[PDB]
Amino acid sequence: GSSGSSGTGEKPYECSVCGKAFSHRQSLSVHQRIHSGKKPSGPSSG
Ligand SMILES: [Zn+2]
Repeated sequence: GSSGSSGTGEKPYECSVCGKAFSHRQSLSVHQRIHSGKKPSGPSSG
């Protein structure tokens, strides 16, 4: 078939917890930080 895209972004470093991409590993680490104690069980509770 035909799609029209040969993945022009894929990188050796891509986050999973949130699903992001980066060029260097160091850039991926500092990013994962955003996922620090920021995962509440429920959005609207209590
Ligand atoms: Zn992430």
